[PDB]
Amino acid sequence: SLRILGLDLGTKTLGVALSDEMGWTAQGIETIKINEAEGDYGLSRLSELIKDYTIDKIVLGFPKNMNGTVGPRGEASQTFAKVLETTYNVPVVLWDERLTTMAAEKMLIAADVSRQKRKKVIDKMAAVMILQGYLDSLNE
Amino acid sequence: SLRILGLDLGTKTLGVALSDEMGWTAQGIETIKINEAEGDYGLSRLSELIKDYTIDKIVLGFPKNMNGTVGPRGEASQTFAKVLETTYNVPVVLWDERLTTMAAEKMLIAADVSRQKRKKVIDKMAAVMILQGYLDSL
Repeated sequence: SLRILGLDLGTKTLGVALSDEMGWTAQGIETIKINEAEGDYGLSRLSELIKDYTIDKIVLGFPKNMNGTVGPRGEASQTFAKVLETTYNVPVVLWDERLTTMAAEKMLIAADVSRQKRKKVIDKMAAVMILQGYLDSLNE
Repeated sequence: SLRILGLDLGTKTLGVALSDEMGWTAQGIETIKINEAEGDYGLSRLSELIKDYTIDKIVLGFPKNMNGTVGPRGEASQTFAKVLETTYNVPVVLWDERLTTMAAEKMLIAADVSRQKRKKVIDKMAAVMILQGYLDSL
């Protein structure tokens, strides 16, 4: 079926999430290890990851601007959105509505998660959160 | 400074959240043990908890309606909103937007939190997600 891909671009990791068949929940697929310094954006693995699915849209975590101004991570993300769009010929949506990193931290502390596990999980789950927030917005 | 109260009415608990001094983020205060079968909605305890603050709006969790129809919980909250509003002379918002319940569940499952603890934490945070839902709407 058609699925929406969710992505989180980092310096060292590309987070990958996929919508379920009903477009209700976001599933984690993988955290692609990548790196800008060599120009590694994780494109080859992404392509393999999605050849079995049919993706009609890509949602990409996009850092908030500083009141109209784009920062360097946002600049790399916008360039990556162009890359994505022109590589897969699907609409690419910049998105930031999700359970926030600070809400996650608070609730993780409330669950008694140790400081190092909190960091790992918050880093691991950014693409799932971005995609779930998008899907939750769409389902409204 | 004026604050916005967030509420989660249950059958035996009343979840209480309070906005920051700044109007941007919701904070958890307590989960009031009440007893709706006895007409104990925790009004007293509530009032005591908010006598130092000056509230100008209350955000109360409301169940979405199924094609304009709501269950026993919705009847209880809809009514509860009228009581709060006329009791405190502050506008009461009925919030029926979905919360980040499933996102929280997923993040807690990734952190290896057990089923019993996830349930407790998510129940604990209802008031805060409701209030947060609203603050972000403004």
